[PDB]
Amino acid sequence: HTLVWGVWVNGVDQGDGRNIYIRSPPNNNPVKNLTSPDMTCNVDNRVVPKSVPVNAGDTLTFEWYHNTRDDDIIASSHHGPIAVYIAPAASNGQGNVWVKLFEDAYNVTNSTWAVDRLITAHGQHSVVVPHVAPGDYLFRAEIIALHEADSLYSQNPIRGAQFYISCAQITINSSDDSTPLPAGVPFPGAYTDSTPGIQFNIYTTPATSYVAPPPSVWSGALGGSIAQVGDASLE
Ligand SMILES: O[C@@H]1[C@@H](O)[C@H](O[C@@H]2CO[C@@H](O[C@@H]3CO[C@@H](O)[C@H](O)[C@H]3O)[C@H](O)[C@H]2O)OC[C@H]1O
Ligand SMILES: O[C@@H]1[C@@H](O)[C@H](O[C@@H]2CO[C@H](O)[C@H](O)[C@H]2O)OC[C@H]1O
Ligand SMILES: *[C@@H]1O[C@H](CO)[C@@H](O)[C@H](O)[C@H]1NC(C)=O
Ligand SMILES: O[C@@H]1[C@@H](O)[C@H](O)OC[C@H]1O
Ligand SMILES: [Cu+2]
Repeated sequence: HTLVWGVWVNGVDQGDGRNIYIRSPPNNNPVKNLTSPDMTCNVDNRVVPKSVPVNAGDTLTFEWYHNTRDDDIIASSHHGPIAVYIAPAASNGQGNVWVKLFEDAYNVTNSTWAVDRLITAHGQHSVVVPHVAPGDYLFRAEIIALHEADSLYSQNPIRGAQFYISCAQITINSSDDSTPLPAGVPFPGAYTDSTPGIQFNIYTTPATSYVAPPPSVWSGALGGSIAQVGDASLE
């Protein structure tokens, strides 16, 4: 159970985004139904009044929280991967439009899942804004908690992988457009019951055998990290 409070750009807090530049749902409940329209941007997908201005090459940091800002972030039981997608805003997230900019699942060196490191990062994870056309975009951050992912929701709706999905409205002002955005995947649609990484047993299968769901990260993506960029207790 987790939500996005807001974003930072190049280490500068853009302020509370909830229902303002984030298409915030009403609470921190997970999405579990892989075929629902809630998979696109969570249960309250509507245009909110502001979009955060960035330029290509900027560092865009999402900041998650559990109940209040900069708390325990998300229960430590909720091991799993983190991904970030982008789509043009004119799509409203419909169609084959979501392009993956970032994926982190299990780090063999530190023996930690993305979620574990997200907690340590005080909720913060970043992507570098790609050199796409200037314009309005949706950035879709997705945490997949795997503590009940040994079962399929479609078979047992008490269990299943849990998706914590947040869409931010971002405007890219300056960019050379050196890597035009390609077409992507649909949400819902990309993930199905037989997609790798959706059904998995984290208690008995080594985390080193986990494969995150496709699609793979786009070759135009400029990377990102799970790491604190700013101190919420100061600003
Ligand atoms: O010993 C192992 C068991 O622990 C494992 O059981 C899972 C433990 O986590 C359960 O999910 C909880 C649901 O309620 C949330 O508030 C908690 O944060 C979650 O941890 C899950 O339902 C159990 O299957 O099974 C394998 C054993 O080896
Ligand atoms: O100079 C920046 C401001 O531009 C920034 O304003 C953010 C931008 O993104 C969204 O529109 C949000 O609603 C605004 O508050 O705030 C931080 C400041 O340093
Ligand atoms: C999943 O959502 C789809 C599309 O809205 C819906 O038809 C189906 O009833 C849902 N399944 C469950 C178990 O709620
Ligand atoms: O539903 C509960 C939610 O209110 C809380 O914020 O996180 C734990 C959940 O079980
Ligand atoms: Cu939860």
